[PDB]
Amino acid sequence: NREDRKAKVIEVLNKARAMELHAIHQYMNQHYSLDDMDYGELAANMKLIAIDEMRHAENFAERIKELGGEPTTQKEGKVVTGQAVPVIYESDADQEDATIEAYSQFLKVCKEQGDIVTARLFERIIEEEQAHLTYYENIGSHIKNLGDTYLAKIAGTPSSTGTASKGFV
Amino acid sequence: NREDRKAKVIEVLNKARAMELHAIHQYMNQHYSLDDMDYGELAANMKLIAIDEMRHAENFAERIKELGGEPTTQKEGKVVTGQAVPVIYESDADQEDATIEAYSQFLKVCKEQGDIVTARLFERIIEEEQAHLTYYENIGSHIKNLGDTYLAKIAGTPSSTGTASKGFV
Ligand code: FEC
Ligand code: FEC
Ligand SMILES: [Fe+3]
Ligand SMILES: [Fe+3]
Ligand SMILES: [Fe+3]
Ligand SMILES: [Fe+3]
Repeated sequence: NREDRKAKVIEVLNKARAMELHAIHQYMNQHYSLDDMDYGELAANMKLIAIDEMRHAENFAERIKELGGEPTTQKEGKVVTGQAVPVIYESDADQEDATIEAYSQFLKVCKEQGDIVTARLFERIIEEEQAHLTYYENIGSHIKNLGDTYLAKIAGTPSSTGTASKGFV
Repeated sequence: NREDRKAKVIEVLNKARAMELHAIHQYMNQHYSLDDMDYGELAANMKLIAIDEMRHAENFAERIKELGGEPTTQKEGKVVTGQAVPVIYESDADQEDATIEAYSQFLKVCKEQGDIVTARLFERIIEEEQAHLTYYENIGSHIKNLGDTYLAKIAGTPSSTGTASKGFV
């Protein structure tokens, strides 16, 4: 039934959205650590990736509203704090790869429920996740192979992500 | 699948409701004829049964709303007019028996859809439909076995169904 179809898509959309809220908090917590450690270029790209996750959360929420549902406000799982730099990139690569696997299953549900608009949304966001995955794998590999030589290059670099973002005040 | 289940129950509820809307118009059409004939007692009971059907239509509508549906406004089947007195009871008896058969089917769907509240609503209404059936069966029999001897007894009796209907004005 139509209603049936909508409910099942809203469910995978809220599951995905919950994963995005987790990622925002997880990535920003690592950003606070990298910034504190004064590894500016690393801190900056971590925050830019977090902002892509914010955009995903928002796109998911907007489609949930188009389908008449209520966007979840709760993140999936727990944020790991106090990770060492190698652990940050290893676990973030792991998480990105798991997110792509999950969204790929959610997409198939969309296809089964005859929801082309939502499946296209998953497809576009999955391609962004792949860009995130490649990034994290590359940094992990530099840290693996080069160690402190690589740290020494990032030490003291600019941490700016650009102009402060649009706000009300 | 909550939405499949609500949708399948709402479908038999709207089906039963359209059988009630037809019944209301069918029995009141016969009431106007009986009243015109001045067979008071028969006219009064025919309107009282119509009012019972109004209450069934309403109960079906309210449950449909609880389940998030839209109560139908269309009646099932055609109203037959100018029915003679023997045909009124014979046809009302047949229609009540057909309704009990239909609703026992609808009850079945409710139970299959795990809708206990709606199943109980049908069981309760089915027992009222049996009261109507018995009534029509008895009148048809008297008319068939005693003919005009029984009608002379009904002639000129009061047709009042009680105090005037609560209204806005
Ligand atoms: C959408 C959305 C969500 C999800 C909320 C939801 O419930 O769906 C959302 C969630 C969050 C959450 C948590 C945090 C808090 C992170 C933390 O401290 O753990 C959180 C934090 C930040 N957001 Fe965020 N967001 N977000 C935008 C949209 C969304 N954001 C847009 C747009 C911009 C654009 C800013 C700009 O262009 O200047 C933006 C920028 C930031 C900055 C950057 C500040 C700066 O450099 O000035 C920080 C920090
Ligand atoms: C419920 C409901 C429906 C279905 C509406 C829907 O679309 O769901 C509904 C539908 C109809 C329809 C047609 C008719 C018109 C019949 C015709 O003329 O063919 C129709 C006709 C009558 N209704 Fe009716 N109904 N109905 C109530 C509930 C419902 N009624 C309740 C309650 C009372 C309570 C009256 C009282 O207590 O004084 C009540 C009374 C009457 C009287 C009584 C007049 C009198 O003696 O003053 C007549 C005639
Ligand atoms: Fe994402
Ligand atoms: Fe990502
Ligand atoms: Fe009825
Ligand atoms: Fe009936």
